[PDB]
Amino acid sequence: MKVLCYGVRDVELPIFEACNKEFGYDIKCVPDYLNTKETAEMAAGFDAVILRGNCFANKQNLDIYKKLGVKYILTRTAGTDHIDKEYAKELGFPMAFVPRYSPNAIAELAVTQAMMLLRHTAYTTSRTAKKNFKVDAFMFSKEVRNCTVGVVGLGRIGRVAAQIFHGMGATVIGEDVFEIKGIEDYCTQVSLDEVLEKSDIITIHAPYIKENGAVVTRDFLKKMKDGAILVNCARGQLVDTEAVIEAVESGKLGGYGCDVLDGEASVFGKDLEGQKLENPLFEKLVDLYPRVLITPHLGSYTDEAVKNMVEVSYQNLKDLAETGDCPNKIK
Repeated sequence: MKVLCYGVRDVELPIFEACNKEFGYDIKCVPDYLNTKETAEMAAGFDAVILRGNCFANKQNLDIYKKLGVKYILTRTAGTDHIDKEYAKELGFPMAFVPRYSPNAIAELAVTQAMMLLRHTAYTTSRTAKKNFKVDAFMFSKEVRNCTVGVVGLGRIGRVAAQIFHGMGATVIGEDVFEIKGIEDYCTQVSLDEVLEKSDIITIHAPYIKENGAVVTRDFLKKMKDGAILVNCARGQLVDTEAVIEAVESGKLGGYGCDVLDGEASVFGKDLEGQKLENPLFEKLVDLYPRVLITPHLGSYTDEAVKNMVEVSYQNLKDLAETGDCPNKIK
């Protein structure tokens, strides 16, 4: 079984190899993502591809895969919007994804951003890096053990974020569209309005539902505590970026941390130092550092998460090859 793996970072190579010990696949890893015709043509000779984010399995590239006789299309991700699933089905491609991997990978990043803001360590160290060791009023901080933390979205990631903040001593509350059972030892489930009213820190872990639109709107922000912290390591489209910028400029938000942005593909992964950013919202967000912190979608960039993503993907391929089916088959 010959498997082409796209978007393979050199740091990921040992994981692809180690996880392959129990599978024996004939793997090839390339750094290229799936975009141009020529990236799709790289799959000549291969039985399966393992895509990741930003690997566009669109009509053009799926037609090329069919012509080339690719049998299985996998993505090592929880997200599948980069694949045109309806067209893939029309062409008969069996596909699989990775709905579940390290929730702590994302949750710890959310927590670390939140603390960098709550305890003003990004602000402080941005200053000391420049030999400014002065102490100012903005630097004065709360303790997270004396805070209420609000989790918006109590899925797998959200629950782990709540557990972690609870373990640091916070009082945690949270909101979800459904009744979330078994969280009572670490989180009280309440209304969104109660989360907004009471939270010193808010972290977003809800799914993006296109018909709902952004969850973090002007009206969401308006109900928050002045000086509260907001963190979005979920999805860019959950927040109205402009509205957040305005809440940071007004002081409604003490700080904003994000690992994702609405339109992030224009900047993430690129070194644009010295350039005017094409999206003026992104230019503003960068200018607001260190009261806005941006990480380029690293929430799943841990050793455990990547191991999980690669190992589930290998298992998914084996399931598909042996049975035509898999627990994570894209529906």
